[PDB]
This record gives sequence, structure tokens and C-alpha cells, in this order.
Amino acid sequence: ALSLTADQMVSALLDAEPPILYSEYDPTRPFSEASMMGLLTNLADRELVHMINWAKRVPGFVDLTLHDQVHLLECAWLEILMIGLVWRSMEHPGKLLFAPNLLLDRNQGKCVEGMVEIFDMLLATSSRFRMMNLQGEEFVCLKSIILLNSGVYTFLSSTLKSLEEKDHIHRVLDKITDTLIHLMAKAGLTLQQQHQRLAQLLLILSHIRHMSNKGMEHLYSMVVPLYDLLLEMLDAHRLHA
Amino acid sequence: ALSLTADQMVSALLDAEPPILYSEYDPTRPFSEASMMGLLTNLADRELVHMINWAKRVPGFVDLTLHDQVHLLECAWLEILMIGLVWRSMEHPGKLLFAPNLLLDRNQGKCVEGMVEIFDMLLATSSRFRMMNLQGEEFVCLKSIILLNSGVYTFLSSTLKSLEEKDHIHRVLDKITDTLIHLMAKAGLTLQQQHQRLAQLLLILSHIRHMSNKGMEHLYSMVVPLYDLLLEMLDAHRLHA
Ligand SMILES: C[C@@H]1c2c(ccc(O)c2F)O[C@@H](c2ccc(OCCN3CCCCC3)cc2)[C@H]1c1ccc(O)cc1
Ligand SMILES: C[C@@H]1c2c(ccc(O)c2F)O[C@@H](c2ccc(OCCN3CCCCC3)cc2)[C@H]1c1ccc(O)cc1
Repeated sequence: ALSLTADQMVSALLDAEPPILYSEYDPTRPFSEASMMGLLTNLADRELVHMINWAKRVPGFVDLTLHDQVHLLECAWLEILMIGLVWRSMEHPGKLLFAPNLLLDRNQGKCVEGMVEIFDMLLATSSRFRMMNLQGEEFVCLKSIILLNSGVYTFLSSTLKSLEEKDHIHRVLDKITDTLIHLMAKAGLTLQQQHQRLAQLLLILSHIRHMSNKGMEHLYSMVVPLYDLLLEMLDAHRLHA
Repeated sequence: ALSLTADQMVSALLDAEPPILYSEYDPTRPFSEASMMGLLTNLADRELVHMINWAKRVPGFVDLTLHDQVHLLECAWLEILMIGLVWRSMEHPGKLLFAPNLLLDRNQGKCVEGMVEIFDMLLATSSRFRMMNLQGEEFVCLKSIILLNSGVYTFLSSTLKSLEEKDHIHRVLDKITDTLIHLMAKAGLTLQQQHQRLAQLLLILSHIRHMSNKGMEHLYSMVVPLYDLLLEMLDAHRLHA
């Protein structure tokens, strides 16, 4: 991601994409019996595992220390889930596609105490992406930027090592900027359209941070720390090579 | 802000800048007696009044309906305060310059229940701006983008009027993007440096939304709605022309 071309970055990314998962519940039994938050919570958890594997495939992420990988993910996991949710609901107006067998509208979100507010923001985002006609090439770049950027300023202290982490990370963010502009340039936008489209895309990133923050406010609006779980997943051995 | 040049936009903005205010407390009496949150709260409130007048001077803001002006400000007021705080603390390492007679460090932030966490994030932001060597021309563009962008996706419904609001607003955001790139171009960056610097600046915008959200979480971690106060200030007469 520095001597890797833009079409090189883009290709790794499109390839690193996590799989789409199904909601688990018997489609032969009624819906009134299926806790939605249970449904949504078990899904989110199943997706997280897959998200760690993705993150190790994002250029420059694994050249980071283990602590710094845990921290970035701890800061960004919900943003990354939500932009994924948003992206896959793009061609599904008024609906959130949580899973292929779980397509929900805002009226269904009213079932959970204070959840419709969140649903309305996600749908609004999906509508913007659709209005912008966001492309897969673009979307995977956006996701990588969220991973790299959201915790980068919460690397409190600054040993020599941590300072190098930050340098490395902004470097990678810069090459991802380079990759987004090239995608736009290949697509035939003009110079002006390029930078205008870059700004529209990054500003959406502020709206996804907001939903994540509102989301953690809800998620806690109610076992083992998340660091520990994360760290346990990221600190893998190499015995299963 | 569409047939207004970039040097035209920049000039209005630098001119619309609010004044810097002092903290009110007798400098002849000790500090142990001065409630910091009282100090900080009365300051924030005094700044808000000034912020409304600024916002009416930001290109395109007043062509918006009154409701939409109230909403944008209600969504962004704390982000706008904080980036201002951050900017003026730039050349004051390890310190937050709340007022000229109120320069504080993180140890002083420990005095308030859970406030040091916020102080650490603001200082971190000020350090990034200093590391980026953010310019006043740039900073005023950033602030205008925060005003215009933070609520733009929380314009729930979509009457014909609201849709036009949104069109107008993204248009204004686009010309502000154009203004930032031109400032950079005049400054002699390269094409690549331009877009890389654009991205670094907008991504900081996500970190300021995060601090605002954590900030409202603290601010409420404890009279007349804020809409109403805002609306009362924005819905001025023209009798004092
Ligand atoms: C939009 C969210 C969502 C999902 C499921 C999949 C998905 O991709 C999602 F993005 O369900 C909710 C969901 C997401 C995350 C959850 O986290 C559960 C805790 N678990 C997360 C990973 C580490 C282990 C802890 C639970 C529900 C939802 C949500 C989030 C916040 C909120 O206030 C209301 C609904
Ligand atoms: C960083 C903040 C700040 C200030 C003062 C001036 C300033 O420019 C600031 F940015 O003090 C705190 C401050 C800011 C806003 C406040 O709001 C008070 C309510 N008032 C705001 C405007 C409408 C009327 C309600 C109070 C304290 C602080 C803060 C914010 C959040 C937090 O969790 C801890 C400290």
C-alpha cells in the first residue's frame, strides 16, 4: 500500500470482502416468537468473527502491533458493521437487509425500545449511497478508511513505536485516498468532480461515526471485555497453516 | 457560493469569524472557589449567541428555511464549539485555551467527573492540527462544512421544499470543497498533495463528531428545549436595522 498500485489495492480489497450471512431462526415457525434483538445480536456477533479475518487482509493492517490492531477494531467494529449493512440495503428502498432472509422496515424496528431512531438513520444513509450511486470499488475503500481512521487518534501515548504506527497508518490512508481518486478518474469524472466526489464520500463517514456512537449508547442502554475477545481472535497462532 | 469565487467565499468567512471571549470570574479571588463546569458552561453559552450570528454569515445558510437552520445548528453546535476550542489551542501544547484568561491542562480536567477523557481527545485534535499546520483559511472552511453537513442527513421527511433544501446544501458543500482545493493549489501543493490533504482534513471531521457525541453523553450524564432557544435567536425581526 505504498509500492502497491491503486488497482492493486482495490483488488486485494474486493477479494478480502467478508461473506454475507443468514439470520438463524426456523422459517417454519411464526415470527412473533423470534426476539428481533436476539436475531440481530447473534448476527452481529457472527459477522464480527468474519470481520477480523477481513481486517487482516486490509493492506497495512497487519504490519501494526497486536495492541494497535485490537484498538482500531474496538473503536470501529460497529461503524464497519453498519456501513456493511447500509451497502447491502442500497437497492432495497425503505428496507434494511440484515440478512438475505431478514429484510426489515422501520415499522419492524419500532418493536425495540428506541431502535427505530437508529433504523431511520441507517435507511437514510442507504438512500444517500443509492443517490450517489456508490460503487463496490468505492465502498471497500471507505470501509478500510473507517478501520484505519476511527481509532488512530485514540492512540493516547507516544512511545517511539506508537509514533511509527501513526506515521505508517496515515501513509496507508493517503494511498487509499490515491486509490479512490484513481477509481473516479478511471470512471471519467472531471478533476473537479473527483475532489467533489471525494468530499461527499468522506463526509458520509462522519454520519456513520454518529450512528455508531448512538448505537453504542443504545447497546449499553440496558461478559468478557471486547478488547479481550478481539485480542483472542487477532492473536492467532500459525499452527493451522 | 455558486457564482461567488473561492477567494470570495474565503473572505466572507474570515470576516464572519466570531470574537474570542473571556471567562468571567474575579482574578483577585482564589481558584478553589471557581466551579470549573460553571466557568465552562457560562462560556459555552456566551459563545453560542455569537455562533448564531456567524452562521447567518456563512454563505447559503440563510437561504435555508428557519426550521432547517434551527435543525442544523441543533445538530452541530457542540462540534462547532469544539473545533473552535481546538483551533485556538493549536499553539498551546498540552493546554486547552478556553479563554485568554482560561488556559487549562488535562490535570485540571480531572476535577470534573469523567471530563479528562474529553480533554484528552480535544488536546489530541489540537496536536493533529498543529502537526498538519492547519491554516485559518482552511479552518473556517472546515467549520462551515460542519454546520452544513452534520444535520443534513437528519432532515427526516421530504416534502418538495425539503428536497430543495438538501440540493441547495450539497451544492454549497461542493463549492466549499472547491474553495479548500483552491487554497491548497494556491499554496503550491501538488495535485496529489491536494487531494491527500483534503482527505486528511475531512477525516478529522469524523473525530470531532465523535467528541461531540461523547460530549453530549457527558453533558447529559447528570430548562427550555434547545430548539426553542435556537429558534428564538434565529427568528429575529428586522426592526433593528
Ligand atoms: C444496525 C445493527 C446491526 C445488527 C446486525 C447486523 C448488522 O450488520 C448490524 F449493523 O443488529 C443490531 C446490533 C448490532 C450490534 C450488536 O452488538 C451486540 C454485542 N456484540 C457485538 C460484537 C462483539 C460481541 C458483542 C447488537 C445488535 C443493529 C443495531 C445496532 C445498534 C443499535 O443501537 C440498535 C441496533
Ligand atoms: C469542550 C467544551 C467547551 C466549553 C467551553 C467553551 C468551549 O468552546 C468548549 F468547546 O466548556 C465545556 C462545555 C461545553 C458546552 C456546554 O453546554 C452547556 C449547555 N448550554 C450549551 C448551549 C445552549 C445552552 C445549553 C457546557 C460545558 C466543554 C465540555 C463539553 C462537553 C463535555 O462533556 C465536557 C466539557
